[PDB]
Amino acid sequence: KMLYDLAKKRKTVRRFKKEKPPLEDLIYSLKVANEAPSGMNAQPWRFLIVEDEKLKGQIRRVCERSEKTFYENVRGRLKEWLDEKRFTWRKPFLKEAPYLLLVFSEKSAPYSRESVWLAVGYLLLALEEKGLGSVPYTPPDFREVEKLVNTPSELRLEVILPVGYPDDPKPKYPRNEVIVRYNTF
Amino acid sequence: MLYDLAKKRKTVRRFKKEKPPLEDLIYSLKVANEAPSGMNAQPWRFLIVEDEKLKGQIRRVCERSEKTFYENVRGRLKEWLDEKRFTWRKPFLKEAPYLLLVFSEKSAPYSRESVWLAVGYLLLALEEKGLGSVPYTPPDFREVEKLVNTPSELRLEVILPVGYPDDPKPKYPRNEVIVRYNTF
Ligand SMILES: Cc1cc2nc3c(=O)[nH]c(=O)nc-3n(C[C@H](O)[C@H](O)[C@H](O)COP(=O)(O)O)c2cc1C
Ligand SMILES: Cc1cc2nc3c(=O)[nH]c(=O)nc-3n(C[C@H](O)[C@H](O)[C@H](O)COP(=O)(O)O)c2cc1C
Ligand SMILES: N[C@@H](Cc1ccc(O)cc1)C(=O)O
Ligand SMILES: N[C@@H](Cc1ccc(O)cc1)C(=O)O
Ligand SMILES: [Cl-]
Ligand SMILES: [Cl-]
Ligand SMILES: [Cl-]
Ligand SMILES: [Cl-]
Ligand SMILES: [Cl-]
Ligand SMILES: [Cl-]
Repeated sequence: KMLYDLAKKRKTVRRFKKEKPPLEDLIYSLKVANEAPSGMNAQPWRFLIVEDEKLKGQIRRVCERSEKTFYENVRGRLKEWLDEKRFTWRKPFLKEAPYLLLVFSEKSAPYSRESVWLAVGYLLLALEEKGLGSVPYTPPDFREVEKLVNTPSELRLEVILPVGYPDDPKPKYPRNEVIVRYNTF
Repeated sequence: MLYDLAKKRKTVRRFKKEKPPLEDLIYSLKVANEAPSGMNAQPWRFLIVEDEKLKGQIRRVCERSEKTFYENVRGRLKEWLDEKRFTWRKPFLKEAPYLLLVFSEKSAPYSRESVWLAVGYLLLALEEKGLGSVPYTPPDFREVEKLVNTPSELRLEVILPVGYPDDPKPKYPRNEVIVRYNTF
């Protein structure tokens, strides 16, 4: 009934069915995202929809390689969190998802990154509305993925959003109570 | 429908005098708090500024910085601000009943990306609740941070004046999304 319910229900999806959602469902989510505010109304988001299996595999293996090295080297709170949740460098969802939605920011636009991540928040809620799942996937290095898809120098790959029908995704992680202070710290 | 909420939402830089109930802001923060974040760090922190003197200080600090910004701005930037009739004046920093300051946890991985994602949620929630907002980014964050005794571990991301809308200014255009497939 409420946006809160939609936001509450929405959780990471890293398990996907093979079945291809209608393009319109994914395009819907871009149309919602595109209504978002942005610095100087530049609308600095650009979308690349990757579906080609060979290309998905190339992207998967580049990310996995990058991740494997990262997993050898990560420390601190991130390592502790990844270890406890038994994450590894393997990223099968980059092949299994029917879409990889690559989201780029226009580097030259003011507050381009802030604006695109804001729009991604819109986008994720829209996907949830359509019964699609995703995960903001951010490999350690984006340069090689950018090269794989011939990214122009003007654009920065922000995130890989695998999108598909969820396949019994694991439960939402907890949320701490929101932390609100008044007037000053 | 979510598209309707997103499509209708526009910037609000002019607010009614009446103060909305705090519940509606808190609702919006609870929505934001449901957003994903890198390693589920939930790296957002919120400061609600209501005190009139403090809002005034924030307003004055930002305006002084904007004055300098506007003295010097040129090119594309200048043309857009001119055509939209922006000036260094930011009266809504004083006149909005609430300034919602959004901070990111500097040390949290993916903190900036996560907080701005959550700001997306937040803005939709404010719209749902019938409130207006503008993501105001001051030219000098540090001066504002000091005004509210920001701890060194936090980074101010954005000032969101929040109130009942009183802004007739129409939403600016949105170009149709043009997608690409597989490669550029
Ligand atoms: C990251 C970001 C920073 C912004 N900074 C400012 C700002 O400093 N001053 C301002 O008046 N509006 C600011 N805005 C609001 C934009 O100008 C506004 O979102 C854009 O004009 C589109 O407005 P509309 O949704 O009503 O079409 C900012 C928006 C974003 C997303
Ligand atoms: C900026 C950002 C980057 C993320 N990067 C990754 C990632 O690289 N790999 C991954 O599996 N999940 C990634 N996530 C998903 C988070 O792990 C997830 O949002 C968090 O665990 C909360 O999940 P939940 O909403 O299901 O509770 C990312 C999320 C955000 C916001
Ligand atoms: N921060 C400046 C410039 C600005 C305005 C609107 C924007 O979307 C971005 C930047 C102002 O408020 O006037
Ligand atoms: N990118 C790495 C590490 C990571 C995992 C989850 C996150 O939320 C953030 C980072 C992975 O996908 O395994
Ligand atoms: Cl997620
Ligand atoms: Cl415009
Ligand atoms: Cl950049
Ligand atoms: Cl899952
Ligand atoms: Cl806005
Ligand atoms: Cl957790």
